[PDB]
Amino acid sequence: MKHSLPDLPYDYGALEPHINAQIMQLHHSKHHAAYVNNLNVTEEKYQEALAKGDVTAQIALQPALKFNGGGHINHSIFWTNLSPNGGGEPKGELLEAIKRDFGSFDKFKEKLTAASVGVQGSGWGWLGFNKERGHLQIAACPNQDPLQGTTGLIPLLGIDVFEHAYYLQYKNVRPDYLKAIWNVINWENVTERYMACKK
Amino acid sequence: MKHSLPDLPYDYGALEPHINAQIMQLHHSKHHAAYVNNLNVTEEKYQEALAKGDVTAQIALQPALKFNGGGHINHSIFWTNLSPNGGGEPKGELLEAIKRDFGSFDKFKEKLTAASVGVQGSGWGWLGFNKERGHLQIAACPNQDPLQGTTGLIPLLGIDVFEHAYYLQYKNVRPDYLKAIWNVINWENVTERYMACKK
Amino acid sequence: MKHSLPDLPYDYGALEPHINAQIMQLHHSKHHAAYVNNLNVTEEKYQEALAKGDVTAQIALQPALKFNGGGHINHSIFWTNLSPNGGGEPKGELLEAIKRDFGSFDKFKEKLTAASVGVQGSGWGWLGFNKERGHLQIAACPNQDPLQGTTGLIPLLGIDVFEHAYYLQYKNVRPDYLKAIWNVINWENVTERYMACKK
Amino acid sequence: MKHSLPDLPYDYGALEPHINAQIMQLHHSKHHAAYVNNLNVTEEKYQEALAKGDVTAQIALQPALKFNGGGHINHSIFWTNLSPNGGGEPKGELLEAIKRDFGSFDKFKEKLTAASVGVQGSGWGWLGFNKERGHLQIAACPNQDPLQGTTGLIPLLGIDVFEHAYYLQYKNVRPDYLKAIWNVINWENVTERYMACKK
Ligand SMILES: [K+]
Ligand SMILES: [K+]
Ligand SMILES: [Mn+2]
Ligand SMILES: [Mn+2]
Ligand SMILES: [Mn+2]
Ligand SMILES: [Mn+2]
Repeated sequence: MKHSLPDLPYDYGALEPHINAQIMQLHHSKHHAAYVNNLNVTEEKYQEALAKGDVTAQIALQPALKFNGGGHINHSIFWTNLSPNGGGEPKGELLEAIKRDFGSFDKFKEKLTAASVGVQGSGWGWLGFNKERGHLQIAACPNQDPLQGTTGLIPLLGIDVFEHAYYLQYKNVRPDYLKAIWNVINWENVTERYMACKK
Repeated sequence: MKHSLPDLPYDYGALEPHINAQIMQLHHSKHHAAYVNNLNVTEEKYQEALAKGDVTAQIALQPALKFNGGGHINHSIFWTNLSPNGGGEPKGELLEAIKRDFGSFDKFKEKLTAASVGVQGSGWGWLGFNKERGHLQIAACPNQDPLQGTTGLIPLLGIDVFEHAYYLQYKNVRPDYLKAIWNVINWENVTERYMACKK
Repeated sequence: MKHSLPDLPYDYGALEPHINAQIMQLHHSKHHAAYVNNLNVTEEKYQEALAKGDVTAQIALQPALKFNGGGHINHSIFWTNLSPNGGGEPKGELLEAIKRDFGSFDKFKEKLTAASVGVQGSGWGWLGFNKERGHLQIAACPNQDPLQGTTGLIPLLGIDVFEHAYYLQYKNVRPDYLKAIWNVINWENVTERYMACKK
Repeated sequence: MKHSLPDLPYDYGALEPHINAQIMQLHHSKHHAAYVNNLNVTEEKYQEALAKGDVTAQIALQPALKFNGGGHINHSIFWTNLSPNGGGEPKGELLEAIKRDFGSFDKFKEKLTAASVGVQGSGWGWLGFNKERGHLQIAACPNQDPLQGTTGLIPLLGIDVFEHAYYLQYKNVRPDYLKAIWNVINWENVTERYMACKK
């Protein structure tokens, strides 16, 4: 069973002017394509090392597995977290959870923006669900370290703050990118992920 | 005593076509300027925390100090490591050390390229001098972690592989950037740093 | 400011049989004494580095500062978290918060035990207060990384799971140490720290 | 492949008085046994995750795999690095390499001691062989991070500085443990590992 690059759910220019078409095409067709391919190569090497009991080889593969596997995990969620139909505020139970856990939607936006801008180097800001506590939680992750695999939190909304996610359009001004991306957040998808967490 | 942003030793377009003028101007006047300012802010906070014996505050400042202080250290070296008069091969004792420690100049280039391309996320590749062993050594550093402060090796030549160092021109293809940068390496400066290591 | 080794709030054997006297004496008079001594030396080197603008030296000193400074922070709290008059359950608002945030006192004990037993290598388990969220939160920290300095959470109760905290008595069986330590938790002190977090 | 706890090449008391029998028995029959048991369980979970394409599970298993897998790697080498017939100095080409790369045997001992005493928290000191450079190299590793899997260096001689390696006998005084262990270094084994590195 081989991982595959999911198609983007919209056209490359569908998020303009907030994220331009050149970024979207590079981010999906170059960056994510590389994560998927490198992940499949690493998984095959890991299976061979596992069959031989070569623990040294398994451990040597860990950085590539986490970076490319995390890349596949994170970007697969990210594309569904964005939409030309996005923006605005969520509704229903997700909005009530946001108000309850963060005070208000705007306070939530400030907290997730702060986590995202606060990443030094490459990384991600996340809104997650803490299954044990039964409430929302914000965390930042370094590089491609994925949220569920490294924290146990269920990913609801992720913000990529690798420079390749914004640099062509916003250059060094990452806060301008964070300002723009709220306009294309697919709250329908974040709600779907949130409702799946509760039963 | 306040750290200051050093002027670039050449014009913004002096490294074209290998690194374009837009990158050089952003890299120096935006990125490095921010490292210097954030470093001075962090040092002042650290002095206040030290005077109060607030160890919690000192430790909370460590990520900003290492990232921005390392940024200042690394980029101050980087600008002198590049030159419109660069390229080619070093001469004299540095060239002999390279041949002795790495086999050949081309083998050295392969090793430093591999360390630089191998950085997952943001970071730097370095040629350093090991004072204890009295020979050259290649290392990679994550994010802005500076070479001497984190490994003890004396920096001779650094390659910035943060995406902001290349993305506008080379997009995702970091190996194309590594290929181009050999044309502007200031071997006169790397030789100066190397000869200072020996006495 | 010259940090000092705090006097223990009880004699070394006051926590027997749950933590034996030899451990308490070594832990305070050798391990914590070393954190304090190393912290003072490192702080003096940082004052010198700041006066010279030596950023390389500041960064090279960071691991010693975090390990010994964190050691001083963590153990100063730890001694006050324990008492010969301790054990049992908290009362009042802290007990209500524990039931609310973790389900029950017994479930809280399972969660903090699991976090503490789960540390691979040296580290700490913590019950903290999240000031932003206004509720309790459990976290683990590697090595001596202090809770507030690295996470912002306010420490309420810490469990040292460095091997020196238990090995002489419990050897490799860290779970037996975790079970025993509940008998000497100073819930009066933890309640004080919790009430200080609220207006 | 089901990993197994290797038999010790000697009885638990064979390294006395330098490492006492209680430590050796605990270290092998409890600590290393646990690495093996935890490694086999984790490998089975990784086989299941690979079959399902569960990348989140693969990444969540990485800390346990590196800690217990590294533990298995490191301790399997460690037992062979020690002997009741050990101590003294190596001879032949290994001794020549030590004098060449470190100045003298005594200077090498100082460097490996300093690296081992310098580990903050749990970890290992190593003498390794750098295959690319064709010479000896000293490195420290955090926790159970194995030398070859994380650095590419081939392990020749390892010094465990987890507290369980020395605490029962030497308490906090890790330098006394480092001085004593030179009396039981199996230089015959280290020489074998060194000669295997060369054509
Ligand atoms: K009691
Ligand atoms: K002997
Ligand atoms: Mn990305
Ligand atoms: Mn840069
Ligand atoms: Mn301790
Ligand atoms: Mn061990």
